Amino acid sequence: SMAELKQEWINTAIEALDKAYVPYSHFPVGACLVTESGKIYQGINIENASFGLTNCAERTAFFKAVSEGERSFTHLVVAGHTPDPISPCGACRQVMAEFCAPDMPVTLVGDNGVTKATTVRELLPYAFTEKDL
Amino acid sequence: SMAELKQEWINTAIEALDKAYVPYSHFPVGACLVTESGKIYQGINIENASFGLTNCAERTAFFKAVSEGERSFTHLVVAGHTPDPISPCGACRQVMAEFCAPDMPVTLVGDNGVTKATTVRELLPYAFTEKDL
Amino acid sequence: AELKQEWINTAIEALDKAYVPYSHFPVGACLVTESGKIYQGINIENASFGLTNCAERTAFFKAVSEGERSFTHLVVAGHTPDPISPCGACRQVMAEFCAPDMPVTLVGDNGVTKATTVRELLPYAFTEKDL
Amino acid sequence: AELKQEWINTAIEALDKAYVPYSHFPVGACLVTESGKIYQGINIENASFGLTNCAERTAFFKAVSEGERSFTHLVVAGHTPDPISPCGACRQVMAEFCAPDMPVTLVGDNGVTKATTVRELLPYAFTEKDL
Ligand SMILES: O=c1ccn([C@@H]2O[C@H](CO)[C@@H](O)C2(F)F)c(=O)[nH]1
Ligand SMILES: O=c1ccn([C@@H]2O[C@H](CO)[C@@H](O)C2(F)F)c(=O)[nH]1
Ligand SMILES: O=c1ccn([C@@H]2O[C@H](CO)[C@@H](O)C2(F)F)c(=O)[nH]1
Ligand SMILES: O=c1ccn([C@@H]2O[C@H](CO)[C@@H](O)C2(F)F)c(=O)[nH]1
Ligand SMILES: [Zn+2]
Ligand SMILES: [Zn+2]
Ligand SMILES: [Zn+2]
Ligand SMILES: [Zn+2]
Repeated sequence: SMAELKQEWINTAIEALDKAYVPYSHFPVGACLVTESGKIYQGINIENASFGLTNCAERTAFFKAVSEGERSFTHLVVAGHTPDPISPCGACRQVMAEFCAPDMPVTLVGDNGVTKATTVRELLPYAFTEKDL
Repeated sequence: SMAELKQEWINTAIEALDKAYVPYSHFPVGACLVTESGKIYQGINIENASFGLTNCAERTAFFKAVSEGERSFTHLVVAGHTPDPISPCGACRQVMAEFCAPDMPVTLVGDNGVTKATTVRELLPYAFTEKDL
Repeated sequence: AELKQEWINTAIEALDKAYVPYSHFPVGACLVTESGKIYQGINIENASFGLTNCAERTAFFKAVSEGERSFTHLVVAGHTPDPISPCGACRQVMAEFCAPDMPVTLVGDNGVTKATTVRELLPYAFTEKDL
Repeated sequence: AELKQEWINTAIEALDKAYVPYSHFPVGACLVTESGKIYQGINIENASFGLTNCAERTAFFKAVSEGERSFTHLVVAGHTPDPISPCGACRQVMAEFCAPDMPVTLVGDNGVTKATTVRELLPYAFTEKDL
């Protein structure tokens, strides 16, 4: 079922918290990006001594997937060690809008099983696109 | 009046379109960031041969203002040569959320006088903050 | 410095796989670990140009996400008359994860190449030591 | 290379002005134009670390937004035992707007300094030539 699959994706994103490279913030974030073909891509945040070159977990998952030729995504899970479900930052929301349909579901996870259901469009309303370039 | 001030800010953002450094996209964006003290900061997008080091007009305005000690913002105008009012990208929305109140008004401008009224919260719902760091 | 044709092939083959709808300027990377495992990178652009990710960083983000921490070589290729140059942001990510002396091979069109290292590309590198 | 105390003062004074609630690691910059006009930079962090902007880039974004295109010197200061090092991203922005030979002065605590140039900090610099 869709709910049982979502729990395996949640597990993938939560396990990513243990793989994060965060020696400066000590704030791990995990992601599970799911393709239309069923393949999952796990993302971690990856920091840099120069903070601005840090890459978020959500973007790591997209860059992994897109590098393998993936262009059709059906779900994204993001997890954090947070009392409420973790929130993707605006930069990640913009990468999500580049590759995903507006109505693609996004599940946000925090500690102690808390979750929030949303979509790409709800996280980034009136999204900037390539339309006018 | 608030509406007459908003038109001077709109003019500032539109004039910024002529100052943009966009030799690669040729897509200028202008910004007018207004402080509680009445001071305005004009932003332009500034590209780099390595595209990822490009800085948006909205962020240029914030970096100018914050570098002068500004921490209290009351309005942001963003303008583009676009048929509908220009949309700030997610990265800019995240910088807006760092420094602005959720309900701070944002005016988006396109060509031929088209405008859209919104706020920091509406552009970036459920915003990620420093709360859990 | 050792240079395997597989590594060159990995970086050049990536040129056809890049996500570059805005620049049409593909960049390819092959990042090699101590075990010999290879990670291919492509540049991945965004309608907001400043969210673009370079091929070199894509390769590092892939490898680091799989737990790799020991790198022995990086090949970078472009469709360029001289060997392609990694940008400064990529050089800083390379310095995060690689030894100063780790070899780097830069490739352009028609077989032009240039051999260098992490330290030569980023002298007097900024590190975390004073944070 | 000419070095004015005003420029050093501008970069060091910026250390007290930085927006660094996450690292508490301030960086200051003084960017000088041909006309002698100076632009002060600070690093400006973000709760999402990857949206942080460096002091060097803040100075360039300020100057370029005011129409400046001719730069003659960059001073960068940190509270560091050795002169602070610009990160690779900053070096790439410097290469966008500065001559290869434009002088750069790096400053640390207790008056330690190091003189360099844009080209020495970013050898074999990537440019727009093949786009
Ligand atoms: O959307 C987001 C927002 C933040 N993070 C990570 O939080 C830490 C502190 O910023 C950094 O390592 C990070 F990369 F920004 C994500 O992974 N995704
Ligand atoms: O929010 C935004 C989104 C895009 N832009 C600019 O559009 C051009 C094409 O991406 C680039 O120069 C730019 F910087 F990204 C902004 O200025 N602000
Ligand atoms: O070091 C580098 C420098 C540039 N590129 C790519 O060139 C295009 C134009 O900037 C963008 O798509 C890109 F990502 F920045 C790399 O992949 N690596
Ligand atoms: O070149 C550089 C390298 C780092 N910094 C600043 O150091 C802190 C920790 O990375 C961040 O606040 C910062 F912005 F990246 C600069 O200002 N310039
Ligand atoms: Zn993010
Ligand atoms: Zn933006
Ligand atoms: Zn790069
Ligand atoms: Zn920097």
